Amino acid sequence: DNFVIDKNDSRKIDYMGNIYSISDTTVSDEELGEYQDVLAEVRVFDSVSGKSIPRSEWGRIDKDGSNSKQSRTEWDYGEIHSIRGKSLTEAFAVEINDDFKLATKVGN
Repeated sequence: DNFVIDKNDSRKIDYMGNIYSISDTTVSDEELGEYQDVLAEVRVFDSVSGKSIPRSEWGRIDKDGSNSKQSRTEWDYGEIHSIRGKSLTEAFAVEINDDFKLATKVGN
């Protein structure tokens, strides 16, 4: 219908009621197709599991909590583009941190 980031996961996309997650795959222009949709939001999560962090923690981490086993990731919602020889329903490309990354359907 329209690309929506999962309310529970800043690393997932809720599109057509289907669920697509982004690992880390650099998508070159030769594999990239054409422009699909434009984004304009940013989120922060702990990449270990994908736990979204609130905007109140985006600056004030913790002063004693020892985040030594918590690895935040700040992903900027970049525009979406298609992939040559692949449907959006299986896999597509998303501009993440100015780098187009491959997202693949997942069931969670």
